[PDB]
Amino acid sequence: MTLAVKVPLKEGEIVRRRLIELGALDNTYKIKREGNFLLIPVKFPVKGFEVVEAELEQVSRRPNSYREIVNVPQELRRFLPTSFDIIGNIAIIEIPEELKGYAKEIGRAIVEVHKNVKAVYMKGSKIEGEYRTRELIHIAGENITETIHRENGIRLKLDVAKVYFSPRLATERMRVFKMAQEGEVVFDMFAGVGPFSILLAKKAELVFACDINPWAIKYLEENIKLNKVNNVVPILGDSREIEVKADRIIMNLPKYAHEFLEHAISCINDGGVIHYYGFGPEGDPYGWHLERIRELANKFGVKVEVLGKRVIRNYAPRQYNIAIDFRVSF
Repeated sequence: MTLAVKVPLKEGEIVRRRLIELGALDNTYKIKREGNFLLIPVKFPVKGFEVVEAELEQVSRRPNSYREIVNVPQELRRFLPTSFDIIGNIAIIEIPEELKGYAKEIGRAIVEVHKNVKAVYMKGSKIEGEYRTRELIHIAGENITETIHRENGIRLKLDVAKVYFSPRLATERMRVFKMAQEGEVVFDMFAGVGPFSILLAKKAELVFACDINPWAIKYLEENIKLNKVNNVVPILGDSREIEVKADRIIMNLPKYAHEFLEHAISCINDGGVIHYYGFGPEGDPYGWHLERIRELANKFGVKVEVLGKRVIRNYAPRQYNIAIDFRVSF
């Protein structure tokens, strides 16, 4: 039972509006009915109404996140990773080694509270011999790795096992699409399945989309088809050995982009702007990258100036992922 107010039926909304004004109305229970009078739930007694205790049907908040798992309560804290990526209808979650034990019930939970997901995997390594390689251990749902993710008005066929992809960057992608001007020549140095490249293809005369992985190439071609784009050319190989010219460059490989800056500088016209993605230490994430980039400005004999320095997302530990947008003019 909870608190309520027995107000006649035709007098309902008046009271309701009145209580909304007082700040008494309680969203936690559904209004109950008696033939002559309703019973409006209140979070406290009020001066001008007939307060009654009543057994009221609580309204069930549909669960946000997965608080529906069952496992050891000690690990409940350790075990509930707070973020997981969901691309298309596939969900990928990083489970600690403390709770691999209950992985299946984790997956069973996710697919239950997210209608849209159909399968759930978990990131884990296989050990080849010397090197250790990654793989997605299936924990719940259908036995499918292929999904068509929806991002920015564009659909991306993807094998979430073969080609790498981060949906969190979606926002970031639009941010540069807005900075881009039409008629531009765009060079996606590291294109993936062209989440950047197609979006950008909506506003560019020509665009080259390159990647080292052939699965991302196959899927990029598939997306060129699926999204009705024709100003995109897929390119398999080391981006550095690709001598073309570009009005915009997109270096979305933060781990190593600092290597490719040299060739980035090499492929730019007077107008050209370069978006360069990198990793930086706490308290000076831009410092080194700006040091290197200014030096390169001297080397190649061009003048660079910076339009913006940002953090697209932080690495899980103390590391931060940066995005510099600098325009080069000779």
